[PDB]
Formats: sequence, structure tokens, C-alpha cells
Amino acid sequence: SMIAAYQARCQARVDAALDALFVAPREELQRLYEAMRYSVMNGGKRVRPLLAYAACEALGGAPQRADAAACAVELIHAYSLVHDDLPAMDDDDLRRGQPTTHRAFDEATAILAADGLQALAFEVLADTRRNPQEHAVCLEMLTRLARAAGSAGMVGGQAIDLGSVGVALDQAALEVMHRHKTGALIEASVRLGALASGRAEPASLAALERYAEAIGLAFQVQDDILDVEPTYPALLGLEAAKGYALELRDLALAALDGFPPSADPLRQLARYIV
Amino acid sequence: SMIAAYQARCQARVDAALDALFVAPREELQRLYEAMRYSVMNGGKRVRPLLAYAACEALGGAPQRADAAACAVELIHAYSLVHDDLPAMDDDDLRRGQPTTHRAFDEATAILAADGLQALAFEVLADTRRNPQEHAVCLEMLTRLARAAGSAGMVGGQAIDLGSVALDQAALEVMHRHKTGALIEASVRLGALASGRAEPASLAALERYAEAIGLAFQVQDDILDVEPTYPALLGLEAAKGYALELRDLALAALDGFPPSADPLRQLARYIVERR
Ligand SMILES: O=C(O)CCn1c(=O)oc2ccccc21
Ligand SMILES: O=C(O)CCn1c(=O)oc2ccccc21
Ligand SMILES: O=C(O)CCn1c(=O)oc2ccccc21
Ligand SMILES: [Cl-]
Repeated sequence: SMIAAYQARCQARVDAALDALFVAPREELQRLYEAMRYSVMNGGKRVRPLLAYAACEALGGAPQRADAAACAVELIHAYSLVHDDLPAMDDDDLRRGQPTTHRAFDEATAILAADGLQALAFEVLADTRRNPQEHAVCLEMLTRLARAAGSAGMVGGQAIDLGSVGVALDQAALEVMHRHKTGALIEASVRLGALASGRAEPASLAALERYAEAIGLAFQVQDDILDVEPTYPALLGLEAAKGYALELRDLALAALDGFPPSADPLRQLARYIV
Repeated sequence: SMIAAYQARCQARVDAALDALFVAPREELQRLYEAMRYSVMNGGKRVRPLLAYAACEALGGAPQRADAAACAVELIHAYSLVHDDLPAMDDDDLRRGQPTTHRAFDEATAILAADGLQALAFEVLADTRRNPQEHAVCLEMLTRLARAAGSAGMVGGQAIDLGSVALDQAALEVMHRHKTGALIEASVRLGALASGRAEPASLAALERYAEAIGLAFQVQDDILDVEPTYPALLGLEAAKGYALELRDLALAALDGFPPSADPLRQLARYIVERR
């Protein structure tokens, strides 16, 4: 497909940029940096970088402009999964058949590596060589990532989740959890790409935000559906869940009304998800 | 010396600014925000904020200019302590007699509250209302904090410590300079940036200052514990002498600074005069 090729391009590109970030500045830090590299360079699909690049293109920006954005959102993502894997959280020994970072190294080193990955996400955005936007735009990219990654966004979502165990969530509560835990960062990926284009305007930003809201949820619905083929199918029944995923794809496509052909990657992604 | 009063003024001010950051934006996030507040609003002495304010004043800036800097360095510091307390690290039930965050709440919540505190540190610096410097200066503050807080600074120092075992003075100093020095130095740097009057020579001198006091503090601390350390490496009396040498280097780095740098001078003396 066109989307398969777009994904593969985004993945090669961001991977090359990320791989360069993990050189220990001195010998004593080698194992720390190897854990950082292990936590990031793990064959992930890089959906968040794809979204940054595609949002950048949708507004007419050359995609290399979003390199730093793409790296930052992937760094946030990766750190979040390392902390999530720990015994006090999800306690996961394996991710796609490979040991998780605390299992491959040790729990302290995993905690620290991921802590350093979060810092690096911000470092890369603030670095006007790696992220060479107008300074006001660099700051807005930082602001948006920090809000989305923190306790009002992704980390907050993780807290809502742990605070809902043993409660039977209704759909509205489930969606509140998803919008925080995964939606904030998806939205920030699109927002930061769009900002990197050097052509953002408030109307186009608001429309891309509607797009992102839609596809973020659509990812979760469809994930639950593929698991079958407190979940969307369990709440709704399998068939109504499938209908809901199509509704989300339609909201996503509608948000892109008026965009030029250079938004086709975002349209194609919305279809691919469902 | 008025250093105690300077410290108390810096503490009240930064505490007021920090306390305002822990309002949950909706109900479902209340307990997370409470754990964040619990992890920061613990009566700490706020040395890093003190440094940001004093560096700002040392360069003729009004101190409220450094409010965001002060908050950001304290947030990084507070998150680092919460993760350090965790069972996989130092495994402490107590911090100054009070239950650690993982005990008062739970381990996941401690991990997450601290993760959120790190994001907030960057949020506060990038927020041009809370940190109303020129844009280029906001970015340099962000750059410096990020580098100091991450795997090449504070987190790296934590890894070096974890990774160490049979260690010589140079290697001990490498560990300290990362684990504690980087953030101490960034506190001074950010405050100086916030003055609006930074320049390379002054920045460099303040960096020498920060290097010196960060180390002096660790030397004096080992000396007081008596009661792989500075006294064991050097002998108790040469360690005491080395603490004075570090204070002197700190004070020499501030040669030529005006009287408004007096808080930094008094702080350097205080570090080696305690007990
Ligand atoms: O599994 C693969 O390697 C290709 C699958 N794949 C694709 O074709 O487009 C995608 C967009 C986002 C994530 C995965 C995608
Ligand atoms: O802890 C007190 O209230 C008095 C001790 N104290 C002081 O007098 O100045 C200080 C600077 C930093 C940390 C502690 C300091
Ligand atoms: O972490 C703290 O707040 C207490 C330790 N501490 C202090 O009280 O004065 C210091 C000066 C330099 C480095 C650490 C110092
Ligand atoms: Cl389709």
C-alpha cells in the first residue's frame, strides 16, 4: 500500500536519527546508554513519528523539518513503556518475544534509562540545531509535549488506569482513560509535526487536533477488535464496536476536509487503522 | 551571617510558586496530584532554588525573574529523590522521618508522580508566562536543565553510583560531579540566565563557583559523618583542609562580583562551617 511505504520511510528515517542519540559520553555511562538504546531500538513501528512527519507534510512542510519532533515523541513513548513494564506496574517479562528492559539489564537501570529518555525528549526539542524552527515555535513544541507527557496527559492516564482496577468502567470513563493514556501523546505528535511545517495556523491546527482525537480512539477500538478476531467489544458487542471504529475513521477523514493532496498520508492512515 | 534568613526567604517564595502547580485539572487525577504535592511539599531546604535566586541576584537581576528556574530545578530534584527511594534503588521507607511516596501511596503511583514531576519541570521553563525571559534564553535554560538532568548529568551520576564498587578520589569526584554537581551547576546557570545579564565570563565564573561548592558539600558531609569517603582517602585532617580549599575556590570564582553576590559567598562559607 501507499501507507505501508510511507510507514517504512518514516521508520527508517526516525530510526537513523534516534540511533545517533545513544553514545555514552564516557566509559562509566556505557551500560546506562546501552539500556537506553535497548529500550528504543526495538523494531517498533513508529506510529508517533509517522504522525509527526505526515502532519508536517499535510501543511506543506518538508518532512525532515519534523525529525526532532518525531524523535521526541518516540522518546516519550519508549520511556513510558519501560516504566510500564516494571514489576510494580504491568510486570511484563517480554515485549514481542524479547526481554523487557528491566529483565535484560536490571530494575534500577531500567528506571534510570527511561528517566534519561524523558529528559532527552526535551533536550532534542530545545536544541536549535537538531530542531531548527523559530524559537517561539520550539517553545510551543516543548510546551505541548510537556503537557501531553505529564500528569495532565499520558502519566495522568496511567494513574486513571491504576485507579480504576476493580471498578467496572462505562464507555465514557473508558474513553477518559484512553484520551489521557494514549490520546494526549498521539495528539501531540500531530501538533508537533504541524508546528515543524513552518506553516501552522490556528484553523489548520484545530482540524488536525480533531483528526488526532479520532484516530487515537480508533486505534484502541480496533486493537480490542483484533484481540477478539473492560474492552470495546465487551461493552458494546463485537459488531457495534466495529461500527464505532468506522465512525471514528469517518470523523478523522471529515477533519481533513479542505486539506490538499499532501494530507493523503493522514487519510490513508485513518483507513489503514480500521 | 544572614544565610539562614536568605534561605528562609528563598524557601517561602519557591514553596508558594510550587504549591500552585499541583492542582489536578479534573477529579480522576486528584490522587496523582496529591502524590506529586506530597513528594515536593515536604519542608525541604530548597538549596537549588536558593542557588537560582542568588545567581540571578549576583548578576543584578531581580530575584522573581528566577521563579521558574527555581521551580524547575526543585522539581527535578524532588522527582529524583522519589525514584531514588524506590525498592529497586535505595529502598528507603523514610525521608526525614516521613513515609516515602511509595509507602504513603503505592509504588506505581510513586513512579508515575515522579515521572510527571520531571515533565512539569520542562513545562514550567517552556511556559513563557511563568518564565517570561527572551525566547532564546528560555531555550538555553531548557537545554541546560535537560542535559544536567539526564543520562549525561544527574541520571548518569545515579548510574555511576549504582555501577561503582574500591574507588579512588578522581572516580569519586566523577560520581559526585554527575550525581549532584550537574544539577547544582544548572541551578546557578539558570538563575544567571534569568538575570538577563549573563555573559560568558560571568557564566564561567559562576560555573567554577558551583563546581566548588557542590564538591565542598560532599567533603564536609563525609567529615561530619565521622561522626569510600573523603576522610578515608585523604585522612580526616587533610579532608578538612580540602573543604577549606574548595570554599576558597568558590570565593575566588566570585572575585570582582559586586556585593549582590554576597549570598553566594555566605553560602560557600556556611557549607564548610556547618557543625
Ligand atoms: O507491519 C508492518 O510492518 C506494516 C504495517 N503498517 C502499514 O502497512 O502501515 C502502518 C501504519 C502504522 C503502523 C503499521 C503499519
Ligand atoms: O536549615 C536551616 O533552616 C538552617 C540551615 N541553613 C542555613 O542557615 O543556611 C542554609 C542554606 C542551605 C541549606 C541549609 C541552611
Ligand atoms: O540536597 C539538599 O538540599 C541538601 C544538600 N546540600 C545543602 O544543604 O547545601 C548544599 C550545597 C551543595 C550541594 C548540596 C547541598
Ligand atoms: Cl478503510
